[PDB]
Amino acid sequence: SPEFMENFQKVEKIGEGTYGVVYKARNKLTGEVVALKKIRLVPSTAIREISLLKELNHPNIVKLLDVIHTENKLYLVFEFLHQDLKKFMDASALTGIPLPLIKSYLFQLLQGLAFCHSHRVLHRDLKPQNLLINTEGAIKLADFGLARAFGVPVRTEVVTLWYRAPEILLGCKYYSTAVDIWSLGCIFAEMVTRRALFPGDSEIDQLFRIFRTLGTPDEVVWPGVTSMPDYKPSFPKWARQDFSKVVPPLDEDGRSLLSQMLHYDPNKRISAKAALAHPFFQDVTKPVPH
Ligand SMILES: O=S(=O)(O)c1cccc2cccc(Nc3ccc(Cl)cc3)c12
Ligand SMILES: O=S(=O)(O)c1cccc2cccc(Nc3ccc(Cl)cc3)c12
Repeated sequence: SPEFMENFQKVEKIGEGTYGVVYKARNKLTGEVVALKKIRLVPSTAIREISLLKELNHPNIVKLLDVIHTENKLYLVFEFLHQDLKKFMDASALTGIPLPLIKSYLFQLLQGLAFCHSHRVLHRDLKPQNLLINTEGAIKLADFGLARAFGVPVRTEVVTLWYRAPEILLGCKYYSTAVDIWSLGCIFAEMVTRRALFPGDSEIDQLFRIFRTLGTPDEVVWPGVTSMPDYKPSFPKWARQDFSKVVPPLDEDGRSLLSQMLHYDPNKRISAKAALAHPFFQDVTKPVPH
């Protein structure tokens, strides 16, 4: 103490992220491998949200070990992890992730989200590449979306659209913790089917792909939807599709949970805390990935 960037030896780039390149590095003093994020350099609400995220200590949130300030630079020192759910799904495309691991990962992500949400922290940008996994079966939240959400002046892609809740796409100013449950519901479906649920290429295309699968919402399904800032009565009217077609492998317990996570109305969408008690998790275990 203090640590300096000279105390770290770069090993390899371990991928990109909302802040560009992440590096595997080695502490020359201790031998510990870590993951380093470089942030090139803030609104008052943004400082406060960063402080809230720094407060969080949880098994399912990637552990921040240190923050090193040098001139224009911030170097975030994290625990070393180097697999993520997107890379794991791609390597498992031939066979699919086994259901006990799907259940375990979904359960843990709900635990991490429940913890964030009770501390007034939202993720806002949940996607499979932001979800880090280790050898012992844990999965962890990372690359929180607060820089673009709170106008942080830091350098920071259609993949982000695929997991965006419909109340965001329709312009809602004061969205809620429910946006994270939507994203996780999409990831749940994607683990099961081995394909992204709503891979749109623009905000309107994302909306139309959602509508084509879940039905065009109306006031009966989603009170207030037709007055949302970007709602247009010219939207096409699609009927809802059966989950036997949308997520063929799921049974009624899985379809029940997924339908509650993808509820149009954010006020009716299941909370993270409540989803942990869903019957789907009756037999949840902690398997190790291969
Ligand atoms: O609070 S920090 O622990 O430094 C911090 C931790 C992680 C990410 C951060 C992203 C943006 C600004 C941060 N803070 C900060 C405060 C003062 C100065 Cl002069 C420069 C930067 C971040
Ligand atoms: O990188 S993260 O994986 O999102 C992350 C994960 C876990 C704890 C974090 C604690 C404080 C800041 C984090 N990140 C961050 C980076 C840049 C900005 Cl401007 C704002 C926030 C944390």
